[PDB]
Amino acid sequence: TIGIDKINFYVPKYYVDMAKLAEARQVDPNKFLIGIGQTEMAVSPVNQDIVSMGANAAKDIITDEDKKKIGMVIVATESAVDAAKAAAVQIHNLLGIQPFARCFEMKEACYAATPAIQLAKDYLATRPNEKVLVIATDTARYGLNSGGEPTQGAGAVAMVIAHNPSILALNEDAVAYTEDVYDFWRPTGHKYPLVDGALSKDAYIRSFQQSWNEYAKRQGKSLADFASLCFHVPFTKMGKKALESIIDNADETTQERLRSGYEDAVDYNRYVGNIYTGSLYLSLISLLENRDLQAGETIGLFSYGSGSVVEFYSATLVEGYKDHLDQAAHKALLNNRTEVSVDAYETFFKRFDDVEFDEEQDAVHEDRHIFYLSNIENNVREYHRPE
Amino acid sequence: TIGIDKINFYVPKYYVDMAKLAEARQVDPNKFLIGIGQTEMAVSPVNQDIVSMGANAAKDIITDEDKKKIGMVIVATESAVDAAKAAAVQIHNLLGIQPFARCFEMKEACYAATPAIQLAKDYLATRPNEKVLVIATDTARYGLNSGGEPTQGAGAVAMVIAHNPSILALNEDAVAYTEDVYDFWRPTGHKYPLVDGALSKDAYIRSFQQSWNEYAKRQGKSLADFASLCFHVPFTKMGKKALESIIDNADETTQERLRSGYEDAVDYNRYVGNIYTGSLYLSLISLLENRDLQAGETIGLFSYGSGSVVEFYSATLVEGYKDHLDQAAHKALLNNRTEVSVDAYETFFKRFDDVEFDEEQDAVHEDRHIFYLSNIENNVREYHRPE
Repeated sequence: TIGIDKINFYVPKYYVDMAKLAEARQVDPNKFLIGIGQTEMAVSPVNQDIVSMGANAAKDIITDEDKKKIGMVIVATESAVDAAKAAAVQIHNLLGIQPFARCFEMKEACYAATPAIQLAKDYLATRPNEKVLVIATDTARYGLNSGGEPTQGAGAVAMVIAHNPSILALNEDAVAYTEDVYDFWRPTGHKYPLVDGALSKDAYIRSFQQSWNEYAKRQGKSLADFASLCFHVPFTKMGKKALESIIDNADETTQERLRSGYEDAVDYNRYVGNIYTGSLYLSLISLLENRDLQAGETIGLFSYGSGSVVEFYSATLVEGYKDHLDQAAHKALLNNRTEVSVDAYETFFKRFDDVEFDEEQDAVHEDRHIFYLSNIENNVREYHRPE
Repeated sequence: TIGIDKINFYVPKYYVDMAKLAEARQVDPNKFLIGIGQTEMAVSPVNQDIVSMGANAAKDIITDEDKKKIGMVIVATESAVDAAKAAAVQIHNLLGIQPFARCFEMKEACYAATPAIQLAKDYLATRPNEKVLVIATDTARYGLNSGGEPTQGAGAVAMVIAHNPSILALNEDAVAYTEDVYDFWRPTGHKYPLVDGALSKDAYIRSFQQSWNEYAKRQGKSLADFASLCFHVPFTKMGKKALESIIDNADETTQERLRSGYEDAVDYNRYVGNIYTGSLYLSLISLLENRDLQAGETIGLFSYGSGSVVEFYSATLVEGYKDHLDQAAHKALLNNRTEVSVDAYETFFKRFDDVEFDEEQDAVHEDRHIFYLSNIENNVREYHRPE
């Protein structure tokens, strides 16, 4: 078997409360809390960029020995800080990985961590002693007072792909589906995404439906066969509408199980927001930690990228997997964050746009044990490393 | 075997003469013609973007039957037009490829077409009836009166990766080498690359040397074993300096052969300029068409990406390969271009920056049989398709 051997996430140390954001935007708090289904939104300090976030998600899941065996570092992002230099190169340096490795980004909106792990697996077939590090890292930023605002988030998810994986074996059943649609895109020079509200829902659900339909056909499998699904969601309510559409012709037992699974899967996302390439994989952690799925049960996963590309594939739980998760650390990561007022959130937002350093607002003296963006000099980003 | 089954390139229909550019920049023409070693620079009309260029390079090498079998379309570029939507999605649509395919970009400066074909090959190992389309597409644009100006170029190279390849079998010997260096990069919001002239030469040659050294060690092979090399070059003189550094301890027979090979390899590049991810692969076409290498001989290839990542690998020529090249069409492609004055070049340059349409300057009535960018409306690029 080849698959996910280790998995971790990082989110920044601040969040804004969604009920307070609603109050400031002069709408009912329930519009955000229930209508959109988001409770806390991640808030990015300037000292957390996609590079430091990725490094932080990965640093806890690789040993010194792993660093000798990692043959590729692949970063999935649609929030790149460079048009040429892959963030994977910077992270590879920060992490002290052995030098004979490919480092590059994959890009296709929120889909790109999927080809990264799937091709990482194909790469490993003939290389028994190697591993691959895949990092999804992104900042979903729509703009103050924009339609997309309440869905914003930031974070990174790191996965180690290896032989004899300790968590999930990836099965030989991935199928992708591409349709050229303009639901969401971000041309050069655009700070924030362009969004066609008339297409958002339909494009996302249609990709799920078409990917699933073809999967089911190729595999002779049905929704009933999966212990749970785990799929990309831009916000929990939209994911709920996708789920209900997909399962709408299924039996009651299946429907109830998959609904239960979904609530476990989207729990962490509820307190973070959309992290684009990492959203699916954050949900996967949430699912694996909140639900008590058994060894040998199979999860059905759906990955989406705006524009659009979808992929359905499955992964089977490996005996002992619970021993390789860190529910306690993940709960602490989320719980140890600091709530920031709406006015502070807006200031942080404007500063991020401009990469305006402020060691006091970002409270960098608290960050001695993590990677962070410490400065830019001569157009080169500089990083503080854990002491 | 798995490898390059078909390969083609596209460059825009205009060029500026390098001797005239030198005259306008008030330097000796020989400074460009010999010092840099470039003769004609590709000139981009607004109606050729990375999408239409990629589509044009690919359209001639895929049949209707191929369109049913292509399971991934991968675009390598550091000249993306979108921060989220992969150009691969647009090209997949233009080309009418079957919908159950992954479409995404890979990004790591001028290196990215290499992981694309190499991972395309790993992807194919268990999928006997599939093919992969890889497209390198880029515009190397440094700015009017900039240091990098004389090295500019634009074009795309398409490759079909398949089982039983008709041209080159990729061997099981790729090794990459990553070092975090600031030779060349392009942060968000920067129109043109940042270049550290003190590092350009050294970073490029060191990556070649370190990648080659490790390859030689892993494989127990030497420069003497290769019929020719084929490597990324930013301009022919810099590639010549890299070659001489790499071969400087080799025997006379090897040295003479590899020097001869290099002149064949860089011939097309001399009349185009740097096309970033496609430069190596344009040289490969030039090499395969200009030199009379025999079936069973092996080429040693080196791919470079600024920032930096290098990769050395080999590929072996397949019997009958000459039957799958189109020297005549490629010579016509280059020869049928129109020379444009330095003043016209500058106007084209400024228009490209602004995507300023002009059907008269771009002479679009001549372009009935190619893809081209015809307009942008509501932030969506629109394309004319061959009639």
